Amino acid sequence: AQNPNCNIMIFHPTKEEFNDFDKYIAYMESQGAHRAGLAKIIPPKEWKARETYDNISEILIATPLQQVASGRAGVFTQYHKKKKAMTVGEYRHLANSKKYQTPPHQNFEDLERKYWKNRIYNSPIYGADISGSLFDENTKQWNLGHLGTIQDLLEKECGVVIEGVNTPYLYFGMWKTTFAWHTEDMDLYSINYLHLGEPKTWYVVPPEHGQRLERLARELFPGSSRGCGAFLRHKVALISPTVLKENGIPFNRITQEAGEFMVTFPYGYHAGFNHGFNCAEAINFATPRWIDYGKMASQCSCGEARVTFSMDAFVRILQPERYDLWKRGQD
Ligand SMILES: O=C(O)CNC(=O)C(=O)O
Ligand SMILES: [Mg+2]
Ligand code: NI
Ligand SMILES: [Zn+2]
Repeated sequence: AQNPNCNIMIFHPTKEEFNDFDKYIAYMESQGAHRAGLAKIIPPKEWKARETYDNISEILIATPLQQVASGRAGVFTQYHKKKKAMTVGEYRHLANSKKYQTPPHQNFEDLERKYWKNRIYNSPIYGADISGSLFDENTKQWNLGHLGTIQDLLEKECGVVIEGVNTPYLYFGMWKTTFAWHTEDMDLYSINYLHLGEPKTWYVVPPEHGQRLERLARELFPGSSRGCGAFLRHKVALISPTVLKENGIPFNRITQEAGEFMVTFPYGYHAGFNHGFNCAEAINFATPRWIDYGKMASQCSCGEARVTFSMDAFVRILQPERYDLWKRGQD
């Protein structure tokens, strides 16, 4: 069995190997990359996402989100307070202000220490989940707006045509902006490109051990667990690496830098934080190997998770017994 310790793997495809996206994901899996839940892909030196980032300041962040924490430094939840609209140029100036900017630090490990010590005492503002793309239309390789759609994959594998669309999302971050522990909708893959700015640190639990994270989460967030049998779908709970280690939960960590891709694999729980002002683009995708994960994915039906239009068909076709309850939670 390849990668039996479930380490995060880093790949350096050549320009020739960068042509065929599906083939390269399958290659990474042949080497055991999925066992980690997360892989890094460094693009060939010949490749670029677009020519420059000099003309992005007028993008609008319609609903910036202030991420307010509750709990203790290593075990906390966050809620999202809506703020007034602002442009990316305005948000960049805010991220660089004395109130929000990255503190002085020695290296990524010192900044990680400072994150976990101090995150709860601040409320950073995240420009998340903005439909759109920063890839040039002429970029033909690993262009996250030109991937094969999940609806087409389900049709190819299973024979059933379904409604829905699959487009990318932009994320504008600042110091301490946080992504809570989660797997993707329907335990899909995700791919994330860091277009510009400061790094993003990731934590991930191997898919084979995801239920160990779920059991810890139920212990640590006992009111939330009574409320919903899949409350990590709410995307609000944080648990630090120190707490994971104290509780014996297998995990790994890695820092993504500008110009690098990350892929999350089906049922790979992940969480993390941004180092300073940055912009990322991400999208969900599927392969043949996903179908069995989609059929077994948990679902939130309490009403909290609320998701896109396109998840309806995935539940309806892959999980017909669960459909009626899940749809009630959507309505
Ligand atoms: O970058 C973020 O805030 C969160 N991203 C992801 O969870 C992802 O790409 O799967
Ligand atoms: Mg602009
Ligand atoms: Ni994700
Ligand atoms: Zn729920």
